[PDB]
Amino acid sequence: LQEALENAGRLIDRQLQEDRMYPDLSELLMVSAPNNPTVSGMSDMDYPLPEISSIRRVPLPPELVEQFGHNCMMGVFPPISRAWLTIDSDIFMWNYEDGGDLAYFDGLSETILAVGLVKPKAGIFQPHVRHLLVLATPVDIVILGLLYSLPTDNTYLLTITSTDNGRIFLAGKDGCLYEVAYCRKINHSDDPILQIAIDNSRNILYTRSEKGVIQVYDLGQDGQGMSRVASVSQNAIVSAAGNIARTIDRSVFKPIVQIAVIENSESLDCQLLAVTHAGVRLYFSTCPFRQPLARPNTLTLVHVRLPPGFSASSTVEKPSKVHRALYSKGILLMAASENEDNDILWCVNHDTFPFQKPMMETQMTAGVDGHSWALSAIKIITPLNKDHIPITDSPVVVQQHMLPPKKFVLLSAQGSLMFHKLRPVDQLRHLLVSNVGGDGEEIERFFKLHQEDQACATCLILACSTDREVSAWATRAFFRYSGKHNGICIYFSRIMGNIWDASLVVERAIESSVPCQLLESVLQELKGLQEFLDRNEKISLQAIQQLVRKSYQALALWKLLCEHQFTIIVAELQKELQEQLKITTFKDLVIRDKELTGALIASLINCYIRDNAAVDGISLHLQDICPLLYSTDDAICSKANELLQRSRQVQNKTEKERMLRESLKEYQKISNQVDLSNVCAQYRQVRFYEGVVELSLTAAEKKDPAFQERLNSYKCITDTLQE
Repeated sequence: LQEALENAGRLIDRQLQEDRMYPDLSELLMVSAPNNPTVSGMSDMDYPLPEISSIRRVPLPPELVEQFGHNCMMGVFPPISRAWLTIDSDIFMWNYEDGGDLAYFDGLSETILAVGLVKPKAGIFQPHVRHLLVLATPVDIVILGLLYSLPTDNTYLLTITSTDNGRIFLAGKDGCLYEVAYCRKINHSDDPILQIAIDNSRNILYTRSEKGVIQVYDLGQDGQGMSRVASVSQNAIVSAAGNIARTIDRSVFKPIVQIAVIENSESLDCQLLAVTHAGVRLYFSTCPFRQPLARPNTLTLVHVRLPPGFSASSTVEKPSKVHRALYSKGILLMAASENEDNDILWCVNHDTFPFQKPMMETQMTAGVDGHSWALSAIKIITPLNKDHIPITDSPVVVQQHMLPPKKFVLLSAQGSLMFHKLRPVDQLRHLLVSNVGGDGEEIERFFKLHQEDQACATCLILACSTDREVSAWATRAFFRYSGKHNGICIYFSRIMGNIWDASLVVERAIESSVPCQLLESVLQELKGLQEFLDRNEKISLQAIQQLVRKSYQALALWKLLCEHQFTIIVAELQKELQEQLKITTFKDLVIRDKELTGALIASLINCYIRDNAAVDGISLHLQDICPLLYSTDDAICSKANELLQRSRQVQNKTEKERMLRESLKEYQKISNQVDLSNVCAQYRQVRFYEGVVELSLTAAEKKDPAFQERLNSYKCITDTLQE
């Protein structure tokens, strides 16, 4: 049945490689090079269930509202989870999660011009501070740890933005972009700059002037360069977008209300997004395509994607005068101005269709109260997988079984709103709870919108949870809507992830690749899957179930090895098997290998008994949790080996007699199977030739009750007699 185990290995590798190659953002936009830009959002299939179901409104505390009634700058600090508000430098930071932890501050003069939160340089600062507050006033800028001040020569700063490595950049009505070095200010240069965006992965800084001019600045690989790469006028952007569109009025391309950074985890080819009013997304590339290490050279426009309302067949109203936007992991959240007081929130995402080569998105509109001032967001790699690991980041459905939903906070005058993006598993849970049971009409549409394999993987994520009502409903939905076989394969591949093709050892001395807590979480998920399978294509499915059980036992063995001294267990082994372990995978160890598991078990038991401890506990545990990798034969072999190793002491002569006799009795029933020529060596080493003769006689009498093999066994008796 090793072929059935081997066959399911290609089935797991198929679904693992299927979720290994996914289209990039540039590929999703159907662009091929920065010389032929493409336009989407109008082909009636660009924009064909609750995208978010979390509306938690925490009102602004009345102490702040009373002062608000009497500047009105606002903002949020997601790293510290304390939203702030400003009424003439009376800056109070309240905890937007529950409306608490008021932090009044009105020490210096009024009329602050900019507020920023900076993660400080880890080198030179007191350890008790975790963040920095940078307040900009017309006379000077004060930096306060959570110190001293720096004067600005009458420059009206408007925005402050921090890099990941602690560099603070300010901009304002002076037209120049400044940096605070900590102290001094340095100018990196009629048009006020309103926004500064930071690309932390590729170290690219963007700006967005009042007229609309976007300037790309290159920080370099080090992050300290700050050289202007490009400077594109707004008219150039409008003309380029018109030429790419050729059928769209240019009034939607101007003005530009937001610029966002497209992270290296989302695209290797597109590095900037420009959101203009009426919700128009202009995709800008600053570096050559598919070159992760190429620094920016010019700011070019490669794609023009339209909002949902632009399509001829679309009945959705277009967004109107959007003033805030964010783009995170393919999710666009933009705030349109319905009135002076109310607002509309647009959520556009393609997490439902992550593999379609042309971009396929879904949109949601949510009416809220309060003008928006701050809308913000709250893999295991091995050398044997470096060439197969997808570089950027996995989609949502790949890691939805273990990743929490992405959380966002929208702050207005009335109060903060907390929401999170529903994972497909969350949408299925909402459908199951909203429906009476685990079947009906909304579940069928969920399993039809996603593929049957992906939908069954999501259903297994919900059904292997170990509350009971949702688990039973998810199990019924899984069994009601070969699709189940592919869903099981995909879910098992997503549980294992990048560990199935990964080596169980990464050099450093020699330690386990997977951390203990991650391994335990994977083990619990696999235990849930195995319990699901036990409670409930037949030959292939049974082979895959056996593979799941075998891999669960292997993972339990790996976890218990990590609990013990993994370095000692791996080191105390023959060099050939260690080198084989270097370039073998979990797939090969579970399936192809049948020697390294026993070697690891033997090393673990030897380490346990070299501590002068009874083996009866660890042997019982191994037999309980690894029946396939550890049989009763291994148990009696371990007991006899323990007796032989602990009988190498000269405390008493009569003590040796009973111990060696019982060890020989254990060896009598195991002489046929393992180590006939191995244990006789130590038997003669402990001066028990009488035992060697008896053991070899037992081997001759039981192994060959043929003639040639019995004579071969008697040759051992002759060799011992002559020894």
